[PDB]
Amino acid sequence: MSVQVGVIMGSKSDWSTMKECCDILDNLGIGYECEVVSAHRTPDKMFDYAETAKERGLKVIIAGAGGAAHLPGMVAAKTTLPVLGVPVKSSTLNGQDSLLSIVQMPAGIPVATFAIGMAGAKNAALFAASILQHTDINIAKALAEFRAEQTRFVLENPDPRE
Amino acid sequence: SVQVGVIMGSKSDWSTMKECCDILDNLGIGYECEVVSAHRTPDKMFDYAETAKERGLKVIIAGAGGAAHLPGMVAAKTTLPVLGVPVKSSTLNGQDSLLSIVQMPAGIPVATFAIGMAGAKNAALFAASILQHTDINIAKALAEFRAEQTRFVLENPDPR
Amino acid sequence: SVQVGVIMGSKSDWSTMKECCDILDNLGIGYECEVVSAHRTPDKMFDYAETAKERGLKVIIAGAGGAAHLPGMVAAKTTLPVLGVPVKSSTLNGQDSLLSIVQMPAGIPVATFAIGMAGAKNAALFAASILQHTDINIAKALAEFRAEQTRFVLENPDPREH
Amino acid sequence: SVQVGVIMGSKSDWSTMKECCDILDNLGIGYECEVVSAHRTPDKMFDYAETAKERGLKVIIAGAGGAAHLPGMVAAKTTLPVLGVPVKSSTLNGQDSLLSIVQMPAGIPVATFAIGMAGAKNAALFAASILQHTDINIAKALAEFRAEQTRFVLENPDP
Amino acid sequence: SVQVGVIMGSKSDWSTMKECCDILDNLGIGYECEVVSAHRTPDKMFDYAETAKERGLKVIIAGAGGAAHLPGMVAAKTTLPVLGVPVKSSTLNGQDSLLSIVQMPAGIPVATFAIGMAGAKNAALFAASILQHTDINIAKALAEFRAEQTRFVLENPDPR
Amino acid sequence: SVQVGVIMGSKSDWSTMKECCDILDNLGIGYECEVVSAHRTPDKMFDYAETAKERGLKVIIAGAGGAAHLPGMVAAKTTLPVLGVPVKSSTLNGQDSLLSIVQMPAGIPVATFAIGMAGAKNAALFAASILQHTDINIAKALAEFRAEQTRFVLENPDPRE
Amino acid sequence: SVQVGVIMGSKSDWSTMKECCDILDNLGIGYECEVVSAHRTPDKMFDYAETAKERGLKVIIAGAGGAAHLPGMVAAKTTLPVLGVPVKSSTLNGQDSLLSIVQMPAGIPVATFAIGMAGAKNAALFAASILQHTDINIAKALAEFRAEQTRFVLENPDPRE
Amino acid sequence: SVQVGVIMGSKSDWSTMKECCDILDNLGIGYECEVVSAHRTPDKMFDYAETAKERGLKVIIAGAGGAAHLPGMVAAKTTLPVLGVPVKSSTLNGQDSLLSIVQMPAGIPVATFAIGMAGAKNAALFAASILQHTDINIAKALAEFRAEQTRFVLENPDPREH
Ligand SMILES: [Cl-]
Ligand SMILES: [Cl-]
Ligand SMILES: [Cl-]
Ligand SMILES: [Cl-]
Ligand SMILES: [Cl-]
Ligand SMILES: [Cl-]
Ligand SMILES: [Cl-]
Ligand SMILES: [Cl-]
Ligand SMILES: [Cl-]
Ligand SMILES: [Cl-]
Ligand SMILES: [Cl-]
Ligand SMILES: [Cl-]
Ligand SMILES: [Cl-]
Ligand SMILES: [Cl-]
Repeated sequence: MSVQVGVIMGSKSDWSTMKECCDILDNLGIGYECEVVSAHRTPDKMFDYAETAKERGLKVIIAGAGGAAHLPGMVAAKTTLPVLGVPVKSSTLNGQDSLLSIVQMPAGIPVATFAIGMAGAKNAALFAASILQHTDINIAKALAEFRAEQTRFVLENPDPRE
Repeated sequence: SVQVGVIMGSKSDWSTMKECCDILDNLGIGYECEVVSAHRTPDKMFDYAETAKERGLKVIIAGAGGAAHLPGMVAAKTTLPVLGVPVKSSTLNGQDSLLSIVQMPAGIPVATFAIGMAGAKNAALFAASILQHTDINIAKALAEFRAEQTRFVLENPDPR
Repeated sequence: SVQVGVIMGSKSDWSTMKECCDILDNLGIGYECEVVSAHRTPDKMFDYAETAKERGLKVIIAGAGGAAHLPGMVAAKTTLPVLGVPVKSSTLNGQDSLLSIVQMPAGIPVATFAIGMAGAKNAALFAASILQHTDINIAKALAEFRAEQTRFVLENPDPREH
Repeated sequence: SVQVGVIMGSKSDWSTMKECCDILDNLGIGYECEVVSAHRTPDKMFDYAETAKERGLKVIIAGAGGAAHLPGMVAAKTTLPVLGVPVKSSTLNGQDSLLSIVQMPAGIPVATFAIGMAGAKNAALFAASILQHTDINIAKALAEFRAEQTRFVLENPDP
Repeated sequence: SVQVGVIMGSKSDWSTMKECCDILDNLGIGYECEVVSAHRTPDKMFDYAETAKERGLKVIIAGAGGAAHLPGMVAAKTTLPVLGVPVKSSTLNGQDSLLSIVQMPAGIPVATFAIGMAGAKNAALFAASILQHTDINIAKALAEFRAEQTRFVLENPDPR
Repeated sequence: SVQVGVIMGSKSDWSTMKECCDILDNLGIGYECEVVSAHRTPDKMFDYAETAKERGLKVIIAGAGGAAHLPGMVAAKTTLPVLGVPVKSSTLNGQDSLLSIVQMPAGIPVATFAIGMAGAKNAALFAASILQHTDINIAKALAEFRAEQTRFVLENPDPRE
Repeated sequence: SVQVGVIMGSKSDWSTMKECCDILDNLGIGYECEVVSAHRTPDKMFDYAETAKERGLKVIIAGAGGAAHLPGMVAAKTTLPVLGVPVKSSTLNGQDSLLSIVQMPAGIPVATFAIGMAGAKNAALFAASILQHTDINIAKALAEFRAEQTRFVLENPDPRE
Repeated sequence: SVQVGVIMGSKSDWSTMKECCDILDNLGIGYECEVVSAHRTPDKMFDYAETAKERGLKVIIAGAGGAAHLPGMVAAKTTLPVLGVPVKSSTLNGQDSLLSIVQMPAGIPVATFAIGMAGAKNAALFAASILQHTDINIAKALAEFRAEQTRFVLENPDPREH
C-alpha cells in the first residue's frame, strides 16, 4: 500500500472535515499520510513539504484550510504535483471566504477546488482516485465499485416514503 | 495525439475557452475542442462523456456559465477527471457559474478553477500536471512554462 | 390518474419534498414520488424525463440542493413544464441551489420557487394552477385551499394574547 | 386568440420584456402587453389580475425590477399561473428583483425565471409548455423550436 | 389615541413585532396591532391602507419576511408614512426581506430599518420621532428614552 | 420656511442628492443643502446635528457611501427624524452603503431608502409625508405628485410603438 | 503604563473583545478596556478619541457590530492608529460589521481585521507589532508568541489526538 | 530614508498601488516599490519578507487581487506590520481579494483597508500614523494632510458650487 496522497491542513480544527477525505482514501485502499502544515504558522515547513513531495513519492496533494485559506495555493506554487483544495466551512462566513481564497487563483498556478466542507473533502479523495487510477488497477477497480455502489443504492431505494 | 477534450456549452464561451486551448498548444498537448450543450444537446453530451476514455482522452475540461451543468453531468457519465471552468456570466459575473460547478455533493467530483479566463488557463495547466506523470516532454514543457512566468516577474520588478 | 411526478436527487430531500406531496394529496391531485439522482443515476434520469409525457404526466416537480442540476437536466429531456425546488443546503442555505436552478439560459426553462419547504409547497400549488384548466375538481379544491388560507388570516386579526 | 398577458412595472422594462413577446410571436401565441405598476397603479393591478381568467387569459407573465412586487401581487389576485421575470436592476444586477419574486412564502406561488432577457425568453417558452396541452399548433411550434435549437448546436460543433 | 398601526404579514412575525409594540407602550403612544397578509388577504390589505388616514392613524409600521411586499403595497395605497421592518427569514437571514422592502423605485417610499428585532425596535422609536412634533408628551418620552440609554452606558463603562 | 436639511458626505454625492432637492423644490418644501463629512469634518457634523432643531429643521436627509456613517452619527446627535440615502459606491454598487446605514442596532434609528437616486427621490417624498400634516399646500403637492405619476402609467399602457 | 485603548460599542461585544485583552495581558502590554458607544454615547466617544494621545495611548482597538461606526468615528478624531474589529452580528454573521469598518473612503484609515474572535486576537497582535518599534520588551514578547505558535504546530503534526 | 516597502503581486496592480506611493511621496516618506508574486515568485517573496527589518523597513504595504495571498504570506515571514490592499478584481469587484486578505485566522495579522484605490491611499496614511511616533517630519506632514482635507470641505460647503 504505497503512500501516494498527502493530505494536509492548516490546523487541527480542520480535522473534522479532513478526516472524511482520509476515510474515503481508506475505503478505496489508497495509501496516504495526513499532517497539520500551517501556511501561516509554519511557513518554512510548508515550503519544505511542497518542495520534497515529488521525491517522497507523493502523486497528489489534498490541502484543506479555512478563512483566508492560503495553504492550497502556496503548496501549488512550490510543487508541480496536482494540488486539490478543500474549503473548510468557517463558523462566520460559512466557507465563502475559504472558497474564494482557494478557487480564485490567477492564471499560472492552479488549484483544483471542491465543494465547501465535508462534501468537498470526500470529493477531493474521489478526484485524487480518478487521477491515480490511470497507473493503479486496484484504484481503478475500487473507484468503479464505489460509483457502482452509489448508483445501485439509489436504484434499489426509489421510494422516499420508505 | 488527442489527450484532452475541451468542451463548452455554447459558442459564446469560446472567448474564454480559447485561452485554455492556447496553453495546451504552448505545452505541446494534443486536444480537441467542441461545443457540447448540456441543455440543448443532452444526448450528444452523454455520448461524448461515455466514449471519451475509449477515444483516448485522459482529461475533460468543460466550461459553462449561468446554471452551469455541463461539467457535473459529464463527470456523472465518465470515470475520467473532469475540470470545470466557470464562465463569467453577464448578470452575476460568474457567481452563478461558480456555485453551479463547485458545490457538487459527495460522490461525483468536479475540479473547479477560477471564474473566467484565469480558470480556463489554469484548467489547461492542471491537465498538464495530471499528464506529466507518464510523459517526459509534458513534464519538461510545464517546468519551462513555470520558469518563464517566474522569470517574467523577476526580470520586471519595477512597476513603473 | 397520475398527473404529477415529484422527484428528488436524494432521500435527504424528502423532509422538504414531502410538503409538496402533502399539498397534492389535500388537492386530490394524483402523483408519483421518486428518488432520481442526476449525478448518481443519470441514465434513469434521462429515461424518466424522456418518457414522462407518454406516461401521462403533465408536470414534473424536481428538488435538488447544492450544485442542483436535476431540474434543468429533466427540462432538457422533456417538453412538459418542470418546476424546480431549491433544497436548503447545509453550507450556503440554498443560495447555491437557487442559482443552479433559476439561472437557466434562454431555451430550456425551469420554473423556480422559493428555497426549501415554502418552494416545495408552492410548486404543488402551481401544478394545481396548471391542471385546474381541464379539471373542475382541482379548480374547486384550489379555490377552497385559497379561501381557507385567507380565512385563517382573517379569523385571527389581533395577535396579542394580553 | 389572446391566451397570455405580458405585463411589466414600467416602460423601462420593455427592452427586457420585448424578448418574451418576440418568442410568443414566433410560436404563434396570442398575447396582450401592458404596463401595470404595482406601486403607481395598484388598483389597475388588482383589476387586471381579477378579470384575467374571465378575459380568456391562461397565463400571466409579469416583469419587474428592484423591490419587484408586481408578479407576487398579481398571483395573489388570480388563480391563473403567474410567471415572474426579474428585470436586471442597474444597482444590484437583478439580485433584488430575483429575491423579491422567487422568495414567496407558501400559499401563493410565482414561477420564477432567470434574471434579465434570459428569463424573459424562458418565461415565453414555459408559457408555451403550459398552453401546448390544449393547443396543437403551439405543441407543434414548441417541438419545432426545440428541434431547431438542438440542430443549431449539432451543426456548429467547432468554436 | 390610536396613532400608529402596527401590521404584519403573519402571526409568526409577532415574536419580532412584539418588540416594536413594547417600545410604543413604554413611550405612551397609542397603537393597534393587526395581521394583514399582502398575499393571503390582499383585499383586507388595500382596505387597511385606504382607510388608515380617516381612522386617525399617522404612521404605519409593517413587518414581513421573505418576498416582503406588505410595506410597499400599503405605502402605494396611503400617503401616510410607512415604516418597514424586514423580518429575519429562516433561509436567507432576512436578506430577501431587506431587499424586498428597501429597494422601492422612486415614487412610493418605504422607510426601512434593520433586519429583525433591532429594526422593529427602531421603527417604534422612529414613529415617536415623527409624532413628537405634534405632542409634547411623546417628545418628552422619547428624549427620556434616549437620555436613559445614554446614562446606562456612561454608568457602566467596564465590560469586565 | 427651511424645514428639511439635505446633507452629504462629499461633493461626489451631489449627482445623487440633487434629485432629492429637485423633489423638495417641486413640492414647495423649504430646505438647505450642505456638504457635511462625518470623517473629514466630524466637529461640524456634531454641530450641525446638535443645532438642527433650534434652527427650525424638522427632518434631516443624509447621504453617504462606502462605510456610510453620516446618517447614523447625525441621528445619534439630534432627536429629529433622519433619513438615510445609500449612495451607489463604485466598488460594491452601494451594498456597503446600504448595510452601513440600515443595520443600526436598537436605540438610534435611521430610516433607510433604496440605493442611489431612487432612495434620494424617495427620501424627499417621505419627508413630504412627514410634513404634510402641517401645511395643506404640502399635502396637496404630494397628492398631485402621486396623481401625476399614476396618470403617466394609466394614460400610456402600451409599451410598444 | 497604559499604551492601548480597547473600546467596544456595547457590553455584549465583551465575549469577543476579551480575547484581544487576553493577548495584550500575555504579551505584557498595558491597556484599558471600556464600553464607548458611537450611537448612545457620541460625546464620550469624541472626547475619548480627542484626548487619547494626551492620555498616553499609542493605539486604539475598537470593536463594533452591525452598522459599525465606532472605529471610523474614533479614527476621524485622533491621528493615532485605530484598529477595527468587526463583531459577529446575529443576523448577517459580521458581513455588515466588516463592510461598515473596512470600506472607509480615502483620508481616514481604519486597519481592519477578521470578523469575530480571530480579528480581536489579531488586532492585539498587530498593536504589539506597532509598539515593538520603541519597546524592546514588547518586541521580545511578540517574537516569542510567534515562536510558540510555530513550535506548537511543528510539535503536533498528527491531527489524531 | 526608506521606511516603507510597497509590494504588489503583479504589474497590473500598479494603477491601484501608485496611489499609495503618491501619498507617501506627498508626506515625505521614503519607500521602495516592487512586483513580488506570492504564486509565481514564492522564494523571492519569502526572501523579501525575511530581510525587510534588517534592510531598515518599518512597514510593508502589500496589494493583491483575486485569491490574494501576498499580504498574509509576507506577514507570516516578518515581524513588521503588514498592511493589505485588496485590488479590485475584474470578476468579483475585489470581494475575493478582500476576504482573502482580511479573514486571517488568529496569530498572523494583516491590517486590511478598503477595496481598490481608497484602500491604497488609506494604507499609505496608516503607515504614516505608525511612523509618526518616531519621525517628527512625518507627524507634521500627516497633521497637515488632515487639516487640509478638513479645510477643503469647510471651504466648499455648498454642493451647488460651480
Ligand atoms: Cl516552519
Ligand atoms: Cl443531442
Ligand atoms: Cl450547462
Ligand atoms: Cl442510472
Ligand atoms: Cl442534482
Ligand atoms: Cl413592482
Ligand atoms: Cl382579504
Ligand atoms: Cl408580504
Ligand atoms: Cl470640522
Ligand atoms: Cl460617512
Ligand atoms: Cl455621551
Ligand atoms: Cl458602532
Ligand atoms: Cl522566486
Ligand atoms: Cl497573491
